Amino acid sequence: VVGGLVALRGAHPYIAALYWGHSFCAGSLIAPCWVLTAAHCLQDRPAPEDLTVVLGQERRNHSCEPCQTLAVRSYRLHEAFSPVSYQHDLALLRLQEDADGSCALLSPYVQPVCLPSGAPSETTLCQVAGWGHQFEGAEEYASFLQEAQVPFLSLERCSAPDVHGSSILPGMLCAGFLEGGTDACQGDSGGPLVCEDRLTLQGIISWGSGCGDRNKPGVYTDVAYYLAWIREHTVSTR
Ligand SMILES: *[C@@H]1O[C@H](CO)[C@@H](O[C@@H]2O[C@H](CO)[C@@H](O[C@H]3O[C@H](CO)[C@@H](O)[C@H](O)[C@@H]3O)[C@H](O)[C@H]2NC(C)=O)[C@H](O)[C@H]1NC(C)=O
Repeated sequence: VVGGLVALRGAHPYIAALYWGHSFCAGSLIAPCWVLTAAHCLQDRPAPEDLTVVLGQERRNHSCEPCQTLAVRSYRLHEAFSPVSYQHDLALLRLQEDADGSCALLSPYVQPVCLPSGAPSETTLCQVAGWGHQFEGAEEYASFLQEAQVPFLSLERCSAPDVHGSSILPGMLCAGFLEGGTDACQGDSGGPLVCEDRLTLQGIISWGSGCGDRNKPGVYTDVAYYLAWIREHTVSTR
């Protein structure tokens, strides 16, 4: 996150850290057993046994008193996810219940975030959070989680020829300052864009041109657009 701030412990208790191989992504816990992220993150289609999800984590790849480490049962990328257009950039993970029957154990550090209903949030208080780059082409991802306030943007305004033009396709959503300076960056993807009335996951950190460049707001998967997709993909192993 560029132009952001170190967050308090538990500031974003719905953020998920995804680790596999020599790879990393973020995600958003939407229910005790369910995590939402970007499709591009898991492009490489790792076997689900290879994934580790860490909940309630303050620092990238650090153990912590309230950290929770779960396996993954199964997961699904959106069938139509395009790595040309970046359209339909989301994926849904079903976590693995521990030997008692529980997935995420709710705590002050580990908490799902409601989905929207898309009935729709012009210029509310919206925060983005992540462990990604603190500036474009930084050398390492952040250690402590970062947060930034970032305003929603109209499609009209975002699709303007000198902003993002016709790159912005249905299922996408812009959020950022046209003047630049604050934004998501590489390493923030899968992670939450959250807005308030009530706290709801409006966006999934997806793509962008640079990080917080003038007339280049971050693009996000429009969660509300995919509510049906999400419902109909809640099948799981037993
Ligand atoms: C930091 O990133 C690491 C990836 O580089 C990640 O390593 C993973 O950690 C878990 C242990 O929690 C391992 O899981 C399995 O290990 C043995 C079986 O061999 C079992 O006893 C365990 O129950 C479990 O099934 C993963 O194998 C390991 N993955 C890799 C790729 O090495 C860490 O979890 C990350 N740590 C934090 C705190 O974020």
